[PDB]
Amino acid sequence: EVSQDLFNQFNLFAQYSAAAYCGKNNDAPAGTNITCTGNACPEVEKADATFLYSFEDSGVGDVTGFLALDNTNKLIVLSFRGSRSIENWIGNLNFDLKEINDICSGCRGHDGFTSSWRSVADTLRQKVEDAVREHPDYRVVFTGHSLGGALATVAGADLRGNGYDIDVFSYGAPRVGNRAFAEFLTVQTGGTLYRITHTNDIVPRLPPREFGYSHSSPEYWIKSGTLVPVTRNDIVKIEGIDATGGNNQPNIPDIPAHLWYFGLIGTCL
Amino acid sequence: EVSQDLFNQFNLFAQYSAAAYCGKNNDAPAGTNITCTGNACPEVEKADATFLYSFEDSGVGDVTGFLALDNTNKLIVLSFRGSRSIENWIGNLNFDLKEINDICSGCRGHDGFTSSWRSVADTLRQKVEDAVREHPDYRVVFTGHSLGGALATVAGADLRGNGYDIDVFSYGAPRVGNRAFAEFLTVQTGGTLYRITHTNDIVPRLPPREFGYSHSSPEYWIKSGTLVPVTRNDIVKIEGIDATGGNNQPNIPDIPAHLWYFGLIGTCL
Ligand SMILES: *[C@@H]1O[C@H](CO)[C@@H](O)[C@H](O)[C@H]1NC(C)=O
Ligand SMILES: *[C@@H]1O[C@H](CO)[C@@H](O)[C@H](O)[C@H]1NC(C)=O
Ligand SMILES: O=Cc1ccc([N+](=O)[O-])cc1
Ligand SMILES: O=Cc1ccc([N+](=O)[O-])cc1
Ligand SMILES: CCOC(=O)CC(C)=O
Ligand SMILES: CCOC(=O)CC(C)=O
Repeated sequence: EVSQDLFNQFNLFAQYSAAAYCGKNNDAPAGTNITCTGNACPEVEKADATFLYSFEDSGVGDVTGFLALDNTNKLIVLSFRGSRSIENWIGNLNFDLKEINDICSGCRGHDGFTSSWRSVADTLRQKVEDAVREHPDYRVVFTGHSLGGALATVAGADLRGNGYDIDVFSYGAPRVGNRAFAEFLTVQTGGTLYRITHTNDIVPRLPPREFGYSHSSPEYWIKSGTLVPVTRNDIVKIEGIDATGGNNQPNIPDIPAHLWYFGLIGTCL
Repeated sequence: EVSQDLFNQFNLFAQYSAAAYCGKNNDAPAGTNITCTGNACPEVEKADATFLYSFEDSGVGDVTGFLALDNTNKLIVLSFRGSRSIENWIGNLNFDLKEINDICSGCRGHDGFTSSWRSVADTLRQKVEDAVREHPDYRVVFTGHSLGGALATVAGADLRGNGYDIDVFSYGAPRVGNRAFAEFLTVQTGGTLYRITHTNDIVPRLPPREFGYSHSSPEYWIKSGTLVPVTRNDIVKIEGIDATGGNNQPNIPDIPAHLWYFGLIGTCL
């Protein structure tokens, strides 16, 4: 059981994370309303939310996502889409840890995520600041599903410190880094990382701890099943780096559980 | 507000329609438990439910589906899959009538449906009759979603009046034939047709009716949104051939609403 308010935020950013796949903005100009196909993001449509910047297949990693102003909730939101085909993207996933000391002292992190962010990091950083300046009063939030979780977590760990909190809401994110990097995220200040996982979603179970990866604490763990609605009572905060009895159990994982975070995500009806 | 029990029947049959797509049926051995991926058919899995006869790409409209034995609910259930990819099925939808006076005289139903049915119709009626025999007190139900709903609602009228009732539960069914057809379906005894609709589903609005199609009465019409759970007070009974106030209304149709009948249907997580 989490608090209602936190349960609301988790839903909200789950729907901003879903809008990265199902909003209509392939080339949608800055200022237009954020709407989705398939009722993927109704809490968003109900706010006065608009794009500040849409992006797609950008830089080295072919990153995709958008920047939203939310007047109703007073947020600036950076939402990163996961992979367009999660099953293949799971299958082509290398386990290669890299040196991350530009971010932190002795932090190992996965090579492709660290890589993709840097490629776009400057062009987007510039674009948060501009809005953070324009609406100094609004909470910055980075969020994302799946790959998107990874990206978001890494941009957040990377752009904090500059005098405005960045909160991160991740959904079914993969492990990002080595136990020190984990540690850096568990303890880092300038914001909170909210690491959300569902049941035996598999993506969070990768890469394996037996390739040295760890999970930043803490974990918010959705127990209710696939296709089941979520209530504040089905979420468990699990304390402790690489803890177990959350998602991190030695039962068999599942891919459907990964596309069910407070509703459909990773896909579009 | 439908009754609790009819509601339970709606759900269960929705789930048998969903199992057409998401079951591990392929051609599995008869007597295997029925199970689905993606939490798609839990009420089926809860029941002592086992395949009797599987089929894949059978006859002259690659009809796919299964025949099931459910000792818990006392059912013999024939469930026909709709199209493997629907939007592509909708696009190439041929609007050609044909005559099937061997069902009702002066009746003309969609050539493509009747034609795929007839081609497999024997082999199945045998398989059903077989199963009615070893389980005489079991209720025979035909079910389906979308073009599976078509086949079920046709294999219906054709196989009725041979001693045994045949209920038909259809979910987002297209029109299947001419107004002569509507009445025969609307009045026919020894089995009642529960034609279920959601919001603006597209598949039920085709064919248009200016190709010469009408709709049987009554209509059961789910008024709750896409990705919203259905309660009893979200279902509305709708009467009169081709009446309106349900799916059949003048607004824009949606593909997504077609994929949400009590849960996810027409697609597998
Ligand atoms: C955008 O939404 C605002 C308020 O949230 C609304 O007033 C306006 O009509 C919308 N624009 C369009 C094109 O719907
Ligand atoms: C099939 O289900 C029955 C009861 O519904 C159960 O007793 C049996 O264990 C199941 N078979 C398998 C292989 O799970
Ligand atoms: O976050 C995914 C999601 C799925 C369905 C819905 N919904 O429409 O309720 C919202 C969000
Ligand atoms: O899956 C539960 C269930 C409950 C009632 C019925 N019925 O009464 O038809 C069928 C299934
Ligand atoms: C092969 C999976 O497709 C993609 O990678 C798309 C993406 C990275 O967003
Ligand atoms: C559009 C109908 O869907 C199909 O079954 C096409 C196929 C892969 O054989």
